[PDB]
Amino acid sequence: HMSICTSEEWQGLMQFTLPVRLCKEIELFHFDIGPFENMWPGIFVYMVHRSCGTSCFELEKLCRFIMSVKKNYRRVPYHNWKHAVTVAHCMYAILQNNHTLFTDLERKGLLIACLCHDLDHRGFSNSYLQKFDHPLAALYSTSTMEQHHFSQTVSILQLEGHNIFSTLSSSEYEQVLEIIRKAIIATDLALYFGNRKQLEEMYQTGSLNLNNQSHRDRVIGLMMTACDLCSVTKLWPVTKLTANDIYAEFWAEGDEMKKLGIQPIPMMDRDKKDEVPQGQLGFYNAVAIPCYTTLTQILPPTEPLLKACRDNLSQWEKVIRG
Ligand SMILES: O=C1c2cccc3cccc(c23)C(=O)N1CCc1n[nH]c(=S)n1-c1ccccc1
Ligand SMILES: [Mg+2]
Ligand SMILES: [Zn+2]
Repeated sequence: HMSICTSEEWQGLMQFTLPVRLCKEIELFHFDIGPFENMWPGIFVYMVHRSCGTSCFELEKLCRFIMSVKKNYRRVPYHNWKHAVTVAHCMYAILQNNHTLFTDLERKGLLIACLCHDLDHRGFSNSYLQKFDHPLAALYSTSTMEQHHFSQTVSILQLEGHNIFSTLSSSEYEQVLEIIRKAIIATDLALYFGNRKQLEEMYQTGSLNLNNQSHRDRVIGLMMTACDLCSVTKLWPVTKLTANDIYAEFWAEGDEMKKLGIQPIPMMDRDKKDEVPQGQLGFYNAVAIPCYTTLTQILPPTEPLLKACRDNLSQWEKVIRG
């Protein structure tokens, strides 16, 4: 039950070359992929080749994976193909600015994870699936969709000529799958709040340590959160357009709850558009600012994400003042 990409799709990606005026600007954290839709698969190829190397994966296998991943994202307002690449980009930028801090296997795994991290998203949250006993909620009682997103990733790997990790040893093959499983489960915001508070307490008391494996998972978790909300780190007008995509997805989920007769949460209620500014202002103070605050403390090169998130909070404060 997986959509296989066509032969022309992946062939055309192999022959794609990134224009030189973009080479410079893909390295910048604030980079917006939005205006280059046709170039997204090739932008993921480029980022892989720059981070891990031109001989990292077999180009033929890699272009099948990417284009099959694209075909298994749905046409929903926010959690879609665009989002996957935007998240992969933010990781690339982070990884590029802290390169030798991570392994080849970790660099390999996290970009692959970011591209697959919302595979086959239906536009619905964990709470919606659990409340109306959806089959996927019966299968995965906690972090529902995220487990499915890992399970979808593993299925693409298992397709014919798609397994980019084939050439790793069976030991490294199961290492990088645990990196991918862990990184994709971390994208559930329900986990972020636990993760961040720990890292701050670890940081402030001086006990945070990167050769400590338990801590690598927590730092990778925060990076995966940092990337998943990177729409709040782009230039003001871009961040405002991505916000509309998000609410459109929340409001469709609202409509489904109103059909069954249940008042949704304000964030998912299209009649409470007035409060949205107070909703963003809250999200930045309670989630986003604290996220990049702790990320920049661990990885000082990731500061531009904190700066852009603050600059957008200012804009959200000006919105409320009229
Ligand atoms: O839920 C998300 C959200 C989830 C996942 C990725 C996101 C990326 C960017 C912005 C948002 C999100 C975002 O803005 N909101 C919440 C915004 C919001 N609108 N109304 C209320 S209330 N809130 C809110 C949610 C959490 C904390 C504070 C406010
Ligand atoms: Mg998700
Ligand atoms: Zn996501």
